[PDB]
Amino acid sequence: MKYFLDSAILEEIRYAYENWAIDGVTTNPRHIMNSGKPFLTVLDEFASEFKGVENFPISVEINPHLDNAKDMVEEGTKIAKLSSNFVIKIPCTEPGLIAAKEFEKQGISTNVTLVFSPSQALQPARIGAKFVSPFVGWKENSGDDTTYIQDIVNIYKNYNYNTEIIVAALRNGKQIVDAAKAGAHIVTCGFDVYKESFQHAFTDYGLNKFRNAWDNTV
Amino acid sequence: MKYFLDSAILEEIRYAYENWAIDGVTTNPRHIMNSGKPFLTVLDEFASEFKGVENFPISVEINPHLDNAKDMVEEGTKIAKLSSNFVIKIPCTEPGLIAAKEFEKQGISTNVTLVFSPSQALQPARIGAKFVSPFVGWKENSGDDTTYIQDIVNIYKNYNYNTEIIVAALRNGKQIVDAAKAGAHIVTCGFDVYKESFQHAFTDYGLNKFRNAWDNTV
Amino acid sequence: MKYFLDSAILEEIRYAYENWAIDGVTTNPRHIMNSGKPFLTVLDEFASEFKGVENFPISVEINPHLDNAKDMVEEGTKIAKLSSNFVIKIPCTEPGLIAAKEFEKQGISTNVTLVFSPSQALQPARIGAKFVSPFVGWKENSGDDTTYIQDIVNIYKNYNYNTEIIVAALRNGKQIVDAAKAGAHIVTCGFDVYKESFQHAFTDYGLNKFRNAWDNTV
Amino acid sequence: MKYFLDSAILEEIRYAYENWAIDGVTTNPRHIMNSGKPFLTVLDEFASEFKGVENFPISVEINPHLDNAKDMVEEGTKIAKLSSNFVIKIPCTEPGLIAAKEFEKQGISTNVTLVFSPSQALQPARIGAKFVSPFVGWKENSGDDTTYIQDIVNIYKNYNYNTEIIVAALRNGKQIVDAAKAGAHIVTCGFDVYKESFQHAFTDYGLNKFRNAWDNTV
Amino acid sequence: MKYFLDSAILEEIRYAYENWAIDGVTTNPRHIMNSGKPFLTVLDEFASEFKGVENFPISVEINPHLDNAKDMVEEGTKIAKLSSNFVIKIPCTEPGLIAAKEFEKQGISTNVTLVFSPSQALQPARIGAKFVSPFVGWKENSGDDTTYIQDIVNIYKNYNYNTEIIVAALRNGKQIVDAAKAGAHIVTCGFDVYKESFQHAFTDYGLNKFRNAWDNTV
Amino acid sequence: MKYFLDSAILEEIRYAYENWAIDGVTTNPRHIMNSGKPFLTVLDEFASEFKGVENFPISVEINPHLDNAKDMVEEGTKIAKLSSNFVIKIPCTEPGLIAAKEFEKQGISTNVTLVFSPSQALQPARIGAKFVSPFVGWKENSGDDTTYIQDIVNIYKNYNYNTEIIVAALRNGKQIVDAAKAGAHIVTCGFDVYKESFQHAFTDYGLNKFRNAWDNTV
Amino acid sequence: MKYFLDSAILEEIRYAYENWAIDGVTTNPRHIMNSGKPFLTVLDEFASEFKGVENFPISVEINPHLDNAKDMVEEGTKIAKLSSNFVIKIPCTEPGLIAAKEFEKQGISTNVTLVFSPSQALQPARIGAKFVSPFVGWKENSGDDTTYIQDIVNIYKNYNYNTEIIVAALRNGKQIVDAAKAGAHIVTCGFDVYKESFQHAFTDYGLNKFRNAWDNTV
Amino acid sequence: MKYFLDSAILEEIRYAYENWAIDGVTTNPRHIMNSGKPFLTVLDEFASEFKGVENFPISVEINPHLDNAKDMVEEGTKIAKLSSNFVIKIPCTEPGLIAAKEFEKQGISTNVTLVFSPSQALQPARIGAKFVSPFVGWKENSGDDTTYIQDIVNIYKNYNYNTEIIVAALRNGKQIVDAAKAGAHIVTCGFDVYKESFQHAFTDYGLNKFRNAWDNTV
Amino acid sequence: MKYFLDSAILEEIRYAYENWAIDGVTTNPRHIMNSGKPFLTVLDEFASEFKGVENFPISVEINPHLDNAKDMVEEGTKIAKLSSNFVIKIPCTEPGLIAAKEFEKQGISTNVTLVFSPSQALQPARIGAKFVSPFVGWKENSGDDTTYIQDIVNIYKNYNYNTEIIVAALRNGKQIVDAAKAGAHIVTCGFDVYKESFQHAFTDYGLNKFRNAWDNTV
Repeated sequence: MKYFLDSAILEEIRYAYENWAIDGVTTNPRHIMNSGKPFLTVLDEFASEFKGVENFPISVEINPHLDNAKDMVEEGTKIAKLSSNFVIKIPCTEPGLIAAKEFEKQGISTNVTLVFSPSQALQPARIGAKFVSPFVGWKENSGDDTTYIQDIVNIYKNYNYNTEIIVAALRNGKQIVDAAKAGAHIVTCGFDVYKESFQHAFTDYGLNKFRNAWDNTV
Repeated sequence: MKYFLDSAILEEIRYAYENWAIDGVTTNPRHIMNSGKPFLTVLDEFASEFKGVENFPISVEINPHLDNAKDMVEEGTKIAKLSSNFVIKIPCTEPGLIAAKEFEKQGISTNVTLVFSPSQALQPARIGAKFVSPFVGWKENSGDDTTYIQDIVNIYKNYNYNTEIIVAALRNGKQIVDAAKAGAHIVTCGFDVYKESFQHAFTDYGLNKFRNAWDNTV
Repeated sequence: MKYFLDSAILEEIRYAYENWAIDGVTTNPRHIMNSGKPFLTVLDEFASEFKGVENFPISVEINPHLDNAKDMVEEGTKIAKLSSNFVIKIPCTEPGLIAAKEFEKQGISTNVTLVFSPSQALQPARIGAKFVSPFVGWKENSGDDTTYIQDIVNIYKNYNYNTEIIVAALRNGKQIVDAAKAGAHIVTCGFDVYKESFQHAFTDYGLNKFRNAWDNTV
Repeated sequence: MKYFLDSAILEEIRYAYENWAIDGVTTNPRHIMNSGKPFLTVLDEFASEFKGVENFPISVEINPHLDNAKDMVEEGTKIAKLSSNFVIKIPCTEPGLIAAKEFEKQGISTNVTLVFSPSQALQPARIGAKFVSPFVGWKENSGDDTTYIQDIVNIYKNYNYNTEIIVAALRNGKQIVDAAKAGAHIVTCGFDVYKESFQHAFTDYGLNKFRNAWDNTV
Repeated sequence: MKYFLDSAILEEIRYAYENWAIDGVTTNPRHIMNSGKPFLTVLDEFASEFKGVENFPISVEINPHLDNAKDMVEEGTKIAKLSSNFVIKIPCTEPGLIAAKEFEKQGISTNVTLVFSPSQALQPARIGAKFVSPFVGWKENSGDDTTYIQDIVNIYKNYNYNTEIIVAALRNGKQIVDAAKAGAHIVTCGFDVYKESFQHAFTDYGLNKFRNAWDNTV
Repeated sequence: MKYFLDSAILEEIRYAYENWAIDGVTTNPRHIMNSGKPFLTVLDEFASEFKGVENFPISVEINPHLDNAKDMVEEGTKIAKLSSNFVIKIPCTEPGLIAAKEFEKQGISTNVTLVFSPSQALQPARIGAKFVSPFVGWKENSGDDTTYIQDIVNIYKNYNYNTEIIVAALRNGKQIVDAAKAGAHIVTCGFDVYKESFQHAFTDYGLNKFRNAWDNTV
Repeated sequence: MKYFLDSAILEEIRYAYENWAIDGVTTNPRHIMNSGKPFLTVLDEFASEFKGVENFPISVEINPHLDNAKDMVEEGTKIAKLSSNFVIKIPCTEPGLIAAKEFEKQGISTNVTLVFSPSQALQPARIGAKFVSPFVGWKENSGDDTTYIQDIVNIYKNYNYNTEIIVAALRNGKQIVDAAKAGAHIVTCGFDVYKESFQHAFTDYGLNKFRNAWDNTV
Repeated sequence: MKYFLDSAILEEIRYAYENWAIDGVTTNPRHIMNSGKPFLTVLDEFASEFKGVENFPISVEINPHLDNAKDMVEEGTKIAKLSSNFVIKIPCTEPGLIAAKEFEKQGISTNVTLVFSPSQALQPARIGAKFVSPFVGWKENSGDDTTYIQDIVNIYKNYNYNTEIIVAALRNGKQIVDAAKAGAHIVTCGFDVYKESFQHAFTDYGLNKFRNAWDNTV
Repeated sequence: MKYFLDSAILEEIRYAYENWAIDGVTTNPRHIMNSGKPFLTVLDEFASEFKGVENFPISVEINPHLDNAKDMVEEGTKIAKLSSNFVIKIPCTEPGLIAAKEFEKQGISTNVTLVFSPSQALQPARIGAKFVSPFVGWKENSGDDTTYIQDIVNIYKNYNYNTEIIVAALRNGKQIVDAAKAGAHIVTCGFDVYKESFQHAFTDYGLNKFRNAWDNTV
């Protein structure tokens, strides 16, 4: 399973890469907004930080106001020319799946994002998208279940698709264990979701019992 | 999974082929009727539109009044001589499965249509039909379930049959996700069923949140 | 099970009431639009057609542009004063569930519509809404499953709620059989969905066999 | 469970009533055809045979060529006036469910027959039909499963319907055990299906072992 | 659950009644054969042993060569006149279910035996048999499973039948636990099957551990 | 899946071979009886009809009165010398499984028939029988289920047995779909069971809709 | 659910009764051995400690060497005369179930212990034992599962038995949660099994987070 | 599946080897006791009967009183030197699994018997025992289920163990079908369990129908 | 399956290695405390006892008070230099998974212990830990289930991880059978848990029956 840091903060991207062995980084217009830095700045920093690093995908969403596939291809071609690690993130919309097919034909890796059904996930796979990001957290906040994730994993496998599934909007380590149990390729999560997922109360209860024993021993 | 456009309109066949990457086109006497054009005209246009295109099957149903396998073989041989992309569609009837066996022996690809049970689907497979079209929508309109589709997929697989299953009469993207979850080879659907299957409300709710963030960012 | 005609056409409402024993009528801004008649006209006709008829609920949606619960209560109080059979249909929105609670406190029957999750269905029940309309067809068109309907039925039953569930956006008789198998109180469907649900090919195949026998008999 | 003899032969109806305790008799235009006697004759014999017998329903199908509910009501009123044991059998068709509602309103018991889906079974229940006959054998002969029978039983029970389900077209005692396991009220079967259902090879193997023991005993 | 001793030996019937609280006794032509005593003798002893005992059913099979219901009714009426505890055991055969219906109409308790299917068990219930004995051991010896027992229990319960099910041919206490888990009313077993069913190795292993402790204690 | 015609009539064997592509023919003493022709005559006709045809097994049962394995081997050796397509059918009896082992050792193909349990099916496999015929229809007529067929298929597969399973006594196309869903190698059925299995009412309802469209089209 | 302390130490019986609200106390020859006190002494202390306490059962096992039901009845009558809270514990053995039936007939409450199967549990219920103790821990130590406990609970319930089930040999709180999920009446456990069952690491992790907050608050 | 005759009688071992193709023979101190012949005699006969026969394992249990692994190795080495077909049967006890490890290291095939849990079966596999005999009948006689057999088969398979599982204490052909459905390698049964497993009542009912037809045929 | 002795006592490690074929030894600060010997002494003895033994992993936990990954790497490098059989055991904590990644990069085998969730188990696998020890007993003592073990096994397998799972805190042989049924690589248990797992009461009951037979035999 790959662990992609869903963050636009380079202090958290640097830490997770050196200590948690993250395999990539995903960003959205909301994360770059919370960065405080301007978009092009965040990109320049990400391009230099991982200049040589190979096999480190950095998903970067194009202008969300774009409505024409041709305007999404001109904007994503420019962003993709800034670093070989950059993967253009395109919304699962009529003009975003037409633009993702043209991009993939020109050899520009694309991450069809905002997919909330297995029918919206199959077309990105039929056009050779490098990544497809099915969202979980958003649907749950509205009281909807998310075992459409297993369907996408099973469909992708049954039809031998190379598109890698990035379960997104993950909020806890139990949802990371649900994606892993399904067979999802990658899971994108914030720095704190990953930190807490590596911590249990019984590990602290157990370490106190072992610390008491060590002390009562020569 | 293959996406065959269930349409006889060449404006929708041209669009779906260039933007959605459809893998084929299926037609029935009802779709050619709604075309407005005469049958032979629709065929001439389809033959020229995809003259060179290879691996683009165009299922064309013969006279539905035909009742003798010999009259169905003389009519389907003529239609098949109009284009190498044409696949003769024959009803699953005593004289339609005798005519589909003779056709397949002469090397004319056949699509045994109007199959509504796994027992009606097995004979088309025992005679080497190129395609078998199990219908879903019709049975549902009368209050009948359609998990006989999984049976056909499982039987075809267990006995290593080459016949490709084309789930037909699909009306929504959830039925396209049911066919994909079963392992069906192809799904034939109208242009609008495919368009809506690529669209979700949460993609629009998500694009508004990302459009607000992009705006509140330098 | 109750059969509510999802139509604003009084030729279809009159027929279904006299021949199919419909138990009510649901309408939305889209059905009144397709009526061709102006809204207030459709209402006057519905009010006179069922002037005396008791226990015949006629769900009528208020202005969809309304955004304040107070503006939705002033508009729905006026519509409700036009007939005792009228049930104000309100969208499941913050200001639509505040307006549905005030309406129900004043004794005006309300039908909280556009519910697409069991969490959105529970609040309408916690405020004493007369009806809650969970939509099926829309979610399916986008490739989403709808067994959240059983959850709502089970929750409503477990907590002894009086709110009656009206499964909406039904498109076939198999979806009417799914709602009945779940235990939904009412199912709202168009005139043609109900007509086809009462017809099977095997009834026609069987009637031909019985018509041949009757003829070969004195 | 009730055992209704699906026969128009009075030698088999007389035997089954005196030895098997049949609870009723169902007939169709095909069984009266195989009787050899003319229809009105079969009816006169059935009317006299069970003149006084109470609680012995005798389902009799009206002219299968009838297409108007008014012509089906004039024909079934005449047949019903021939004996108080006669139950008018009407096909599940638009004009047959309109005629079954008028009949039930006039107090004439009706058996809505040729039902092959749970959606076609629910309307007969919504109009107060005395009996609804879901067919099994016919659908199976075409390779279709029949666990729509459990759905009808469950729906009827969930909504407290009084209509009694008569599983029809039964061909073996295992299908009688399937109907009983579902909770069907009545099962209609031919004389030979009932005879064989009461016989097992292990009963004969066991009776030979007990006959040998009896002989080797004083 | 009732425990009926499947034996014709009065040393085992006397012991099981005073120590195991057996609720009845079932016999077959094979058990009376192994008794060594002549049939009428075994009956006289059983009649005197339980002369006053009430609610102690003693199932006694009539001549297994009998083939006419009238000859089975004359033979079973004589046997039934020998003791009020005697229950005539009749094979599940055409002439044995006709004879069991006449017997039950005259108030003579009957135990329709040699039933090996749930279809053969339903008719005995439709005629008011006091007991129905579904056999298990015989079918298993030939490699057949026996979860038709649960079907009979469920059918009997669903249709509120008073007939009590006596699971017969039981050979081990696990088959007694299978009948109890199903809900069977009575289980008939040989003396040794009951003795071993009350004994476990872990009870002896446990009693040795408790005997060692008792000894190492004042 | 192989389709073996369970018939001794050469008009039906000739038709099914030329139009349905039957893969073999099974016969029993009852089918040769209904042929009207004497046994040796039926055999001579079958031997000439398929003189050269290879891979066309013709199962022929030996004298059913035979009780010694040596008398069954002398009778089946003679029948097998009449044609290379003939497969000696032997009953699953002590002397029939001893005779089937000797036959298979001499290279005479055998079809161990009348198998009604998975324990009776395993021995035929342990002796290298070419075919094992588990019967379904007979057990069902007595109210018994038949999912012992899946057990035999699973056992045969788990232990890599070459014996081919011929599900016999099939009466409908749903039982042919049950055998195919299990993984049975061959299914033997009468000519009419195969004809009806290839026909559905919805194919006729669909062909009428397509015939109306063709007519309303130039 | 009742919580019976499986202990013969009165410091732990006194604590659990005043702080955990134990509903009873079970003892075995092994627990009295580990008490250090002589048996009769432990009994005198238990008799005085709960002299007046009503509804506080104190299970006390008789001499484990006893082999005759008459010697077990003379020993258990004496022990039962020492306190009205004492319940004679008898092993599930031929002579222990004969002695438990005589005891229950004289009105002396009995706890048939060392039961390791649902067949050994049913007889104690057929003789009116006050308690039946199915052991879990012992069987598990040898690698055996224990979902025979649910069978006993279900059987007891299906046949309306008053005998109360005391799941014994419990070693952890997950086994206490398994007995409660099954529906067992009582669970007997050692003092430490109960203490740890009331403690979780996440309660300590949570109390540290709440202790930090309380401190950073006025 | 292998069929090992659980017998010490050479008339039954000779018959089963020549007619049923048994693949081996298992014996226990109880079967040699019932032989009537002295142990060493039974061994001499078995050694000569199968002197040359290869791949015919003959399991022979050593002195059951042995308590030291060294005394079990000296006794089993002597027995193993009497024939190359002999496989030393050792009980699953601390000193029997230490002796089975030493035996297997010296190349003496061992059959660790009296295994009644999957935990007792895993150690025999961890030491390279040639055979492990999990007992079924004994546990069932005490009311215990035996689906620990599937666990052993699954564990053995998951960890690629070569030890062959011999399901023992089998009493009917349904238990032979349970072992085969699990995937057990061998099943050991008495001569009569195997004979009855090859016989069904429906084979005799079917042979009577075929004998009547043969007679009514020229 | 590997059997690792969870003990720091060399009398039990020596016995289990020579008689039970243990494949390794795991220790924790609590086991070294109960050893009585000082830590460095236990290590020197373990280093000499298995000086040459290859493939015998000896898991040794570092100072439990360590809180910095750099202090855990300096302490575990020293311990690892004492023997090539030693595997540094590190707690699943932020600084323990950073230290386990550095250790594994330097070629020092690590056993990430105190893992109580499948999310805490995945990171140890993403950093190439040699072993991951998921604890069972502790969670159960607090009333928590442990089928997160199957999740870890399935995740490890789905993503082809080489990390070997050591199910720890095992207290009975049924928990050893649960780990084996899941597919866990190793199970660590105390000497007594392993001894009892190899013993069953039915083996002693069976050995008494075989000892009685041997005696009644020449």
